[PDB]
Amino acid sequence: AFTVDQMRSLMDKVTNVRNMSVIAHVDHGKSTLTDSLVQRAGIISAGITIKSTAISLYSEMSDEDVKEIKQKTDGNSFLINLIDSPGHVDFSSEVTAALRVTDGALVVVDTIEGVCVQTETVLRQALGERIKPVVVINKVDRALLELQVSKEDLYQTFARTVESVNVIVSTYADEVLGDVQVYPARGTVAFGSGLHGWAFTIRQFATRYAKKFGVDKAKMMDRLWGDSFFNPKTKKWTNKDTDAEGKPLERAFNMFILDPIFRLFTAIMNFKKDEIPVLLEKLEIVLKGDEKDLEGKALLKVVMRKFLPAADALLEMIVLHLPSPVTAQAYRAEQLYEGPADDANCIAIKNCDPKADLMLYVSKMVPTSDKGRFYAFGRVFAGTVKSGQKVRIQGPNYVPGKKDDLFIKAIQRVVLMMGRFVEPIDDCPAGNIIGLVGIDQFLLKTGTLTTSETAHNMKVMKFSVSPVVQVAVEVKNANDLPKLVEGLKRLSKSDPCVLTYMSESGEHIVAGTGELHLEICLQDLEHDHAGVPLKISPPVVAYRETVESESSQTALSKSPNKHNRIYLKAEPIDEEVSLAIENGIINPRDDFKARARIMADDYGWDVTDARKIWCFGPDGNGPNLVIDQTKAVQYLHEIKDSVVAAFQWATKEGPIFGEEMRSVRVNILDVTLHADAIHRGGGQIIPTMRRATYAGFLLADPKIQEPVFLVEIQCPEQAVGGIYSVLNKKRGQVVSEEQTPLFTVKAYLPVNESFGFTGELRQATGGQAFPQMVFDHWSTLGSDPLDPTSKAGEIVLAARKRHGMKEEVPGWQEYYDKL
Ligand SMILES: CO[C@H]1[C@@H](O)[C@H](O)[C@H](OC[C@@]23C[C@@H]4[C@H](C)CC[C@H]4[C@@]4(C=O)C[C@@H]2CC(C(C)C)[C@@]34C(=O)O)O[C@@H]1C
Ligand SMILES: Nc1nc2c(ncn2[C@@H]2O[C@H](COP(=O)(O)OP(=O)(O)O)[C@@H](O)[C@H]2O)c(=O)[nH]1
Ligand SMILES: [Mg+2]
Repeated sequence: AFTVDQMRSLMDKVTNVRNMSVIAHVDHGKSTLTDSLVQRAGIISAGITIKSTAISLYSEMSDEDVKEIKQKTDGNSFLINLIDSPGHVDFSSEVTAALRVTDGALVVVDTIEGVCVQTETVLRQALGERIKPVVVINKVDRALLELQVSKEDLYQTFARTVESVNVIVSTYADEVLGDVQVYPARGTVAFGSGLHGWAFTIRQFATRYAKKFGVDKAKMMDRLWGDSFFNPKTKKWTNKDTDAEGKPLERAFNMFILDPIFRLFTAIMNFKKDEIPVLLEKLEIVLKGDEKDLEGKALLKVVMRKFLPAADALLEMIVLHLPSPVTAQAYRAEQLYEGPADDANCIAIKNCDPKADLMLYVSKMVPTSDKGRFYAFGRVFAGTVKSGQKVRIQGPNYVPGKKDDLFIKAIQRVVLMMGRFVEPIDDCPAGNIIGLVGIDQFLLKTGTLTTSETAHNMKVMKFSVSPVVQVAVEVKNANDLPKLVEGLKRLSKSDPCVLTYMSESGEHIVAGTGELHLEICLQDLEHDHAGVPLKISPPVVAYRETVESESSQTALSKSPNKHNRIYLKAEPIDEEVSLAIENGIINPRDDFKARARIMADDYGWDVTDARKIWCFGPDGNGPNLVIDQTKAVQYLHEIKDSVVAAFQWATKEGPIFGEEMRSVRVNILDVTLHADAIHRGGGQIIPTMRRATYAGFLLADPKIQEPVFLVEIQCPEQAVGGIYSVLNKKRGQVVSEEQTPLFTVKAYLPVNESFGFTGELRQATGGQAFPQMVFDHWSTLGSDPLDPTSKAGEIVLAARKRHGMKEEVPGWQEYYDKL
């Protein structure tokens, strides 16, 4: 319990300050460990409440300990800011913001589960902020009580967990920081049980056995970990796990640190009442009062807390190893600062100079009980902030030249953020964490306060600006459609970054910048904008139905009358030609002569075939054609309209599963009609032509084509590797890798492989890659559309079931009428 004066005095010696947080996978004990720290060293002031965002700890080290600190120290008192970090670990920017205001981290790892993805994710983000890590292998009690594990097994488990961790560190830590790996012998690894309240470092044991083995602890802690053995027979320390005779030697870690602990557990839990007093006496543990009566776990919990208080182990690593702001801001300055590295503000950050202009980073806005008011939480990197001080509030889009996001206003009050409470203070110098009241309106989320007109903004969060996340929206009650269509308009108008359009398959699509953005949009659309139950789902992907080769044999079909017959074959239309039709070089209404000259001279077509195209389809202009190759059919001219109409019908609804055809050419080889027009009416010939077309189609090695996106991704070099990793998992294909900004990888990504892509990409690039996608072209899947188990077939079977059609695709024989 300190007074505002004591706190302010503590905050002057930033050399003795430690800004850090606890990194842990859910359930690994992050909470009970901080409760332990708070109960042991928490600080409290000697009716407005807030959400606990940070806690202050106080610690004193012995004069000898302080000498061991490899960094500028002023006295034996230390102020530790334990900063709260979100629990969402998706490489989110909320987490990055929280870490940004810290310099060191206490990483919690489970004895049994070891390092899990969640752990790797926050640690990776932390390393990206040049944060120094220190580890605590937690839940050790489980291995002793539940699993009955042996000393060497426990050792091995510890060593493997430490290795897993230093793999992540060696991979993502900036080489400029040197070796930021963790070493038990150097005291950067603690072992214990946050629930039982005990933990230790090799250092503490070295201190305990140094003055006992007649050796300095520097020598002792190297010997208390890894391959160091003490042969009681020779009384010597060696690095060989066997003696001269070759007999097995027990590792020093097991023999001097684990065994005493193992013996305490075994004796106390088995009620060996004549073995416990001696063991406790030897370890110099003293039970007082009612404690002398405890037994079992109760006695154990109490004995271990006295023998190795947890908080003590943790505070030791924090003070001795985690960097102070002075130490850290020296190598973190440039990243933190967007401006010039030679800039006056950057230098003030490197020096953690309290007399320079203000450079205060706003980490986030915290909820208070002061009727809808949010206090700004952050860290003073340069200068000192004062109550009633005129400062310059610069949002995420501010630039020294423009007046965007700029907001000059006085800071109403500077408060200490102590748990759920606040404490008004007059000022706060560089190196400290602090809360600002009165910044609510001008800043929401991150920002940057300065007292210099030149001041550049501190590292801002990079956010997506492309509608890469999209879903299909539909009313649960058909009659509501009008409100939905209206709601989308209202939604679009209110949000610049939101996009809505109708898909090729007839679904309303709503797309957002990121998953979160899209979620707000859908919530607002459903609740306000449209105000009606909406149904959300992955947009249906549209496909095309084409042929890979000519009909293996003439297609023959007759009319209902059985009097008329059409003979035809289908063949592929070249992509360049389909494209030419789709894009305007070859047009439905152009003069057939000039068009045929182009198709023949420039595209390899036979000019007679070209001069004889009867129509394009579907809709009279699609990339499918009917060419007349008949020789002496008498009443040909009279059935033309029926044939054309049937084609518009056939190309609009393919026989594979009802999708439109594309790149399909149909050659009419011959037609036999009835002499009297009354048996050659459209009602007779339209079905014939459609039936024959479907047959020629199916006889031409049918295939479906899928939509393919052109995806453009901006990101930093070291992250590019994740891009290729994801793409390869999604039938992707790289197109171009260009560039002294970032990189930009361009690739083709099948549309049916893009649902959730944005998520898997941030996950594979540590949230550093930013996707952009636009429809590019159609691609023919080589697999059999009629084989329910091939890639194409699965897609066809899913669409058929979804539409209530029979599963089996009718084969060509179903449309062929034998002579
Ligand atoms: C500017 O934003 C763009 C990009 O997001 C992208 O080009 C997107 O693509 C939409 C699709 C466009 C394709 C062409 C019209 C023909 C095939 C169409 C698609 C159907 O599967 C592929 C993509 C993704 C779609 C379905 C799944 C919605 C498309 C559609 O509109 O149905 O369109 C919007 C407007
Ligand atoms: N056996 C054991 N359980 C623990 C230990 N520390 C925490 N737990 C338990 O693990 C669960 C999650 O703990 P908590 O501190 O909330 O973890 P967090 O959510 O990651 O912060 C709770 O049921 C705890 O009682 C420990 O050292 N040993
Ligand atoms: Mg917790």
